[PDB]
Amino acid sequence: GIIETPRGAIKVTAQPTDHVVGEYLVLSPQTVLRSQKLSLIHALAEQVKTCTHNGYDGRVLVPSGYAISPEDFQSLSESATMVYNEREFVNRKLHHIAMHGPALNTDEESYELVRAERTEHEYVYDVDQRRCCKKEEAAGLVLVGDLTNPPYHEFAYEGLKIRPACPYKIAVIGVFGVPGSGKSAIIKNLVTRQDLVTSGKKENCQEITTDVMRQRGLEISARTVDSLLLNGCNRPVDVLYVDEAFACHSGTLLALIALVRPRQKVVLCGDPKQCGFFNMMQMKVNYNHNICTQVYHKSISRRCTLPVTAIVSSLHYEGKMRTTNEYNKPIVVDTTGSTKPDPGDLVLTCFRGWVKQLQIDYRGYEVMTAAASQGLTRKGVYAVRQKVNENPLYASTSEHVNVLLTRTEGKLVWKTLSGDPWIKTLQNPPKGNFKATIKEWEVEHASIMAGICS
RNA sequence: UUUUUAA
Ligand SMILES: Nc1ncnc2c1ncn2[C@@H]1O[C@H](COP(=O)(O)OP(=O)(O)O)[C@@H](O)[C@H]1O
Ligand SMILES: [Al+3]
Ligand SMILES: [Cl-]
Ligand SMILES: [Cl-]
Ligand SMILES: [Cl-]
Ligand SMILES: [F-]
Ligand SMILES: [F-]
Ligand SMILES: [F-]
Ligand SMILES: [F-]
Ligand SMILES: [Mg+2]
Repeated sequence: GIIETPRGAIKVTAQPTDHVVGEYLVLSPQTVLRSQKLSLIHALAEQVKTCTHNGYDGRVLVPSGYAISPEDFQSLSESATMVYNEREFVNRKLHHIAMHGPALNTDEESYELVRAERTEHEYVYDVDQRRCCKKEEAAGLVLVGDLTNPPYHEFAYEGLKIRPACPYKIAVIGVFGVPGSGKSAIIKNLVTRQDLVTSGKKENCQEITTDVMRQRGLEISARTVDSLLLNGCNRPVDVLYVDEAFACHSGTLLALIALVRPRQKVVLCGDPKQCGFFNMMQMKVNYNHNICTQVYHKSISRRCTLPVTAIVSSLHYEGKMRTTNEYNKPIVVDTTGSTKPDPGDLVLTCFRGWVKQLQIDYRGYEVMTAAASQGLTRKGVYAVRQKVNENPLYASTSEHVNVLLTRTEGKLVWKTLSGDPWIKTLQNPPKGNFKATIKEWEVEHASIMAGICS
């Protein structure tokens, strides 16, 4: 395609020969690297090849049709590129299993080559089309397993066909800060039926709609970012609220804003120290830029207990995080195992694979991963760890554990095996004065509400 | 059993 640089922006125009998904031009990494005027995303092209050909050489998607600021161009390119390559990656892996057989002894073995008419899986990997589809779209031999059930990677790919390629100019207020500090409370307190609430997290959506109804008697419908990107916005919007905004790449947020076209402003609420977006290819991310025109910070939690605040303040928030919660009972460590969950406890674990056995172990209880719980408040958390090893989700710096510990406003049980390195920190949280007064919180909050409403 | 997420 053609690439221009009208001062001081970048414009890519696709030509009739070009491979295009919606408004995004599909380019090979080398084509990007040959182009001097695309040098602002050469790090992206290099990162695409380093995680594809070595692990063609992948693809780089670029927004076309509009003069875009360089920073937005970078963000939109990187975000759309990750979606495209993740779909290719998953499908290529499935294609490898179907043609070369599974790699033992991995989870590749849990896939089954089956005839499309003899399976009951709703979605299916079609070996002739080289993509995942509904079972009734496939004819003959198909591969069936967890990545095809459902094929999120295909859903996200199809969403690229409607992804905006030109940022929407509007005020973007960021409210960032520590867990439990009232970022989501702001959305629940200010949302009107003329607004749109989105969330980077699915369970957080239901928490919002329920809390707005219970607290303000107002029926709203919060949607995930993915739901909006994958399904569009078919009504005018005054304020766009994005909760758990740091779970999404900046270019995804730009695409969401241009899809919604809010008439007044955008408010992003989030915490970069909690779970973000992961790339299954673990590509180095270069262009997750700040897109806010104003940024406010919250350092005082209302939810998190003193023992938990002491731990995550020290690990993740440079000791600046405090809490107004007076709960200071010790965290219960169970390696024996001497404990059972009480009614109302949220049962949490870091691994999706362990959720199955825990649901059986604790029928009637809420059970989910730490990552899926992000944004929720619970009276008690019953965390279970089935195995102790060097998995990064349980590392000391893990954002997953950060989220897990900060879900409770009171009791926390950590059920694990002896030798769990986390036991030391849990039974001996860092010392310090991590307590704040309610009015310190109120004056911090007032500064943010003054700026949001200004 | 390495984590988001559509209808
Ligand atoms: N005045 C208040 N404003 C906000 N939250 C409050 C207030 N009083 C008590 N809380 C409690 O603090 C918690 C704040 O959590 P939330 O808004 O979900 O935090 P975040 O979205 O910042 O993680 C809620 O469970 C709420 O019940
Ligand atoms: Al929170
Ligand atoms: Cl950190
Ligand atoms: Cl409190
Ligand atoms: Cl106490
Ligand atoms: F939080
Ligand atoms: F939070
Ligand atoms: F939260
Ligand atoms: F939150
Ligand atoms: Mg929240």
